[PDB]
Amino acid sequence: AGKKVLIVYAHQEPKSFNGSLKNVAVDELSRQGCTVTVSDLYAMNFEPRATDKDITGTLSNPEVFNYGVETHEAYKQRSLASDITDEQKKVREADLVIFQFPLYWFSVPAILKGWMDRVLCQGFAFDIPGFYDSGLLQGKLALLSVTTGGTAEMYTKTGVNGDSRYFLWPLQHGTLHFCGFKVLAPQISFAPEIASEEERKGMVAAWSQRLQTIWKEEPIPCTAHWHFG
Amino acid sequence: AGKKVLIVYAHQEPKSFNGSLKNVAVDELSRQGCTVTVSDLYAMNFEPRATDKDITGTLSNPEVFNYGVETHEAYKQRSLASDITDEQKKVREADLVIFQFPLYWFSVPAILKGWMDRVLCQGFAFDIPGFYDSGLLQGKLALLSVTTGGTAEMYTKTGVNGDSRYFLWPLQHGTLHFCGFKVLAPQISFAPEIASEEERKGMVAAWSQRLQTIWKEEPIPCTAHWHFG
Ligand SMILES: Cc1cc2nc3c(=O)[nH]c(=O)nc-3n(C[C@H](O)[C@H](O)[C@H](O)COP(=O)(O)OP(=O)(O)OC[C@H]3O[C@@H](n4cnc5c(N)ncnc54)[C@H](O)[C@@H]3O)c2cc1C
Ligand SMILES: Cc1cc2nc3c(=O)[nH]c(=O)nc-3n(C[C@H](O)[C@H](O)[C@H](O)COP(=O)(O)OP(=O)(O)OC[C@H]3O[C@@H](n4cnc5c(N)ncnc54)[C@H](O)[C@@H]3O)c2cc1C
Ligand SMILES: Cc1ccc(-c2cn3cccc(C)c3n2)cc1S(=O)(=O)N1CCNCC1
Ligand SMILES: Cc1ccc(-c2cn3cccc(C)c3n2)cc1S(=O)(=O)N1CCNCC1
Ligand SMILES: [Zn+2]
Ligand SMILES: [Zn+2]
Repeated sequence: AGKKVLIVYAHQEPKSFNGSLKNVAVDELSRQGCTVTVSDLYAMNFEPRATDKDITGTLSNPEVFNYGVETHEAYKQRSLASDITDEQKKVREADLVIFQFPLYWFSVPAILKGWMDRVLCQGFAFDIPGFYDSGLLQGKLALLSVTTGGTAEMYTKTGVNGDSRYFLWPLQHGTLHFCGFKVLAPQISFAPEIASEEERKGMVAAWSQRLQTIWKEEPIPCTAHWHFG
Repeated sequence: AGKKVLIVYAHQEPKSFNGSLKNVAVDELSRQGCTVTVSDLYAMNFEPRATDKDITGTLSNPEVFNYGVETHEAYKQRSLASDITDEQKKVREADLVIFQFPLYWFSVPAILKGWMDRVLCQGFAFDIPGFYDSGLLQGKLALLSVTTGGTAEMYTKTGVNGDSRYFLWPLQHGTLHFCGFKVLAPQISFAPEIASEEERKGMVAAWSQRLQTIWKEEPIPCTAHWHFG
């Protein structure tokens, strides 16, 4: 009954592997009757930089600019830039937020980092107190769907890149858990560039098939032991 | 001596703690006779988005855009955007790259993430087979000088945030080591916002004193065991 999904999507090319993973999610969730929204960050020319442009209205201290203080105040005063509040609107309504992106330097692309920096402000995504399990986005699900250049075998404890879960720590725990999300297990599509046509189609099909039962899943325990132990 | 240092600086406020840490490195390295350059990312309005605007002229394949391929070919063909090539010139000349930034979501601010995404391109910072110990920036040193909101206690293995080394893994290993940097021990100034006047000046003094002997330091073993063991 009216599950709402937000897909935050960070890829330049609609014919890319990320584009196909994004479209398959839109197709499959919509076929299920879910309500679906996509934030196509590149197509929006989404602003990634945390600057004083993000507050309209009088600054709590215009001689020494403190981004975290001013955007907290602006959030309560409703003087944040509208591109920020447009994203907060999509997030607040969502029951599940999916992040769809290629791994860039063991992390999200900078345009998606900027979305996190600027949308998840204090007052909206967390408060003091009110973080981790008491984060303000508690009750919501989050899911990282990431594609990588390296193979699965390279992302093992003994491979050169370390285990794949090591690079999920800042995103799943430092960010989503901190904000109160429960985190579903990541969807990692390893190395589509060198995968064969069969394997690429398989990776695409596993994502589609997993989405059919997405609402029946349990979140991971987002702990240091899950990531490192 | 005749050593060259590049500081890549990502803070909006000159009077900030990050700003003082940057000014102290300029003063201290300049006093020692070193050659100093600063990339003030916010002052430059540095572009964080990886887009087809990063290639000048016309594209290898304009109908399907692949950022990694196109920037690789653009670097070899000397047709990257000039803001990227300006930064690569400073890096190529530098014997040490210091990054000075507040921790944002267990990572770098998006404007600094964009620097990494766009400047450290294939053929410049790494290639096949040159990566990790044989990355193209071998011979150079790199150093993360990061400030946090959370205290040192919180960033322990059993505290709420986990070991601070957990979030250094994407930056130190996945990025800097991958490109061939030897990584100096991070400089972490924990929680200057809640620290007293005395501890804040002690944190600034530790940094200023460390810069007296920066060229004597041996790099860390940038391994998974250093980060998680
Ligand atoms: C700045 C930067 C930093 C990076 N850092 C890292 C890093 O730290 N670690 C790492 O591992 N990698 C890294 N990479 C590599 C990056 O993660 C991969 O290149 C990216 O994940 C690949 O997915 P894609 O959608 O871009 O590729 P695409 O090239 O778009 O997809 C690959 C092949 O996809 C086929 N495809 C598309 N749709 C379908 C379909 N429906 N069915 C079958 N085939 C299809 C494409 O047409 C093509 O055949 C980095 C890349 C860049 C640019
Ligand atoms: C978007 C966002 C995401 C964040 N994510 C995280 C996170 O994941 N984890 C985390 O721990 N924190 C996080 N933070 C908090 C952030 O890391 C800290 O607020 C930042 O590191 C503080 O350093 P600063 O330079 O901004 O502080 P400032 O406020 O500039 O410095 C603090 C106090 O510094 C005094 N000061 C300046 N110079 C001197 C001097 N020379 N001598 C003595 N005192 C001086 C200032 O005037 C002031 O009194 C986040 C913040 C934001 C905005
Ligand atoms: C471990 C790792 C880290 C970074 C990147 C990386 C960074 N990039 C920046 C711009 C463009 C590209 C294509 C890019 N790839 C790749 C791997 S990787 O796992 O895919 N790596 C394994 C060894 N051979 C090279 C490929
Ligand atoms: C672990 C963690 C993660 C994120 C942030 C964080 C995100 N932010 C977004 C906008 C503005 C601010 C000031 C901000 N802080 C802080 C901590 S933290 O370590 O500083 N944490 C310690 C316990 N009290 C709460 C703060
Ligand atoms: Zn967690
Ligand atoms: Zn390493």
